[PDB]
Amino acid sequence: LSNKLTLDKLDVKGKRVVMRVDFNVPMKNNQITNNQRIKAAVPSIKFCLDNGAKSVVLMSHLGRPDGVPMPDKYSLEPVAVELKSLLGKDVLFLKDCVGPEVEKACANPAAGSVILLENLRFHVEEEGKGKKVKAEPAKIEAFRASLSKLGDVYVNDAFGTAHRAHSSMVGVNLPQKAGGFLMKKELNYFAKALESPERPFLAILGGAKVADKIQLINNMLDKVNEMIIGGGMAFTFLKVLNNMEIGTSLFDEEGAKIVKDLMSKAEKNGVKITLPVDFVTADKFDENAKTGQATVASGIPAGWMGLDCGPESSKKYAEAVTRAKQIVWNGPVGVFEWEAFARGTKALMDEVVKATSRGCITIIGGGDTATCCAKWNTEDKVSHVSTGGGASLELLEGKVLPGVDALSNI
Ligand SMILES: Nc1ncnc2c1ncn2[C@H]1O[C@@H](COP(=O)(O)OP(=O)(O)O)[C@H](O)[C@@H]1O
Ligand code: ALF
Ligand SMILES: [Cl-]
Ligand SMILES: [Mg+2]
Repeated sequence: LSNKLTLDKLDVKGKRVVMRVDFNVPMKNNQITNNQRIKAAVPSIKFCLDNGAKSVVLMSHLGRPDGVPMPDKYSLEPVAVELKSLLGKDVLFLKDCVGPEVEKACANPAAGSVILLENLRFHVEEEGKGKKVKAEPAKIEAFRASLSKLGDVYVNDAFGTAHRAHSSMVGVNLPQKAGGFLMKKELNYFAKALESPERPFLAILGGAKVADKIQLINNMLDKVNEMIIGGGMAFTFLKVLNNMEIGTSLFDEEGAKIVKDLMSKAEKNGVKITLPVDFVTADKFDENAKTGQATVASGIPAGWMGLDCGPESSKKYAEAVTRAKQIVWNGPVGVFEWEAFARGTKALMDEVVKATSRGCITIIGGGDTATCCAKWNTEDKVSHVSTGGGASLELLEGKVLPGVDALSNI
């Protein structure tokens, strides 16, 4: 960011600031379970308001609505309520992000107005592909032109979304496009932590986003010495390598095609892969599912999903943590939100905290994965908790993030 415009250098007095933030907070029963991401944007929002901004217009995605409006399930209205108490100022929530009324509402606001727009991904044009459909070029441009109308200057503080070349992150057309203080803070910490990692350097890759994150491993394999592939990531690997019965467990069809290549590469680079060997199983995807056990040998019965690892998996995971002097962890190794399926991420968290206390550099990142830290009160018991998960895995790969690359130059 050493040659991008940042917010400390952007005169905002009398200007309308349009700001990309990652307010993609975890939700349950329609309430926010962790305001980490909203809090982390506050310093940039306060700075703008403290420095004479006419308005701050805030925009984000929440979830993966895939280009269909879904106020029911993926509305940002709750974030607007939480943002009020953290700023101690009112937030005008708007029920759309583009179009004549959003434009009217943001055209010339009272001085100091903060406005939050609705979920960008209710419009196919943010990503723009969705549902199955490709966005139309003319309409992407139109959607991008609408968003650009809402401020005089642009700030991108959406670190957690920086890996995404979506319309709101890279397509806003204003003379001045500044990185915010959170983007700044996360990029510096990682440029430090990734410069000369302590070794063995372990990556711990779990979660639910298999299609996307399975595609990151190839470049990661050039950087790390060990890799835990757990959570929802494990089942593509285990079907291919062990012909394991997997049931309704998460599976990536594309990912499975390259699994043999990534294992060949892991070997060629001396990167030790630790995959799970037992499981807690579910009869459906529900907190109060009937539950069971399987090993890789037994397989998982048709009709059932693996939603946590078992105790023998926890033991292997612990051994990898014990050998590490640096850890980057994105993705829980089970569905930690539900207690029937939380023991394995809780045990792995326990290892990671014990590892930190004897000098291991521990870095946990992501919306859901940082919520592990909140839930077990380990936020100050590891080295760094980042608002980015995927964004951080893409910095580990050695990429310039598209949301950083689209910023103005000095
Ligand atoms: N089979 C499964 N299905 C759903 N979630 C699973 C899972 N296995 C583990 N998880 C856990 O993964 C969590 C999603 O994590 P992600 O968004 O991929 O990574 P990030 O938020 O960047 O750190 C989800 O909440 C569940 O607890
Ligand atoms: F859900 Al992520 F980084 F993939 F927070
Ligand atoms: Cl995905
Ligand atoms: Mg997540």
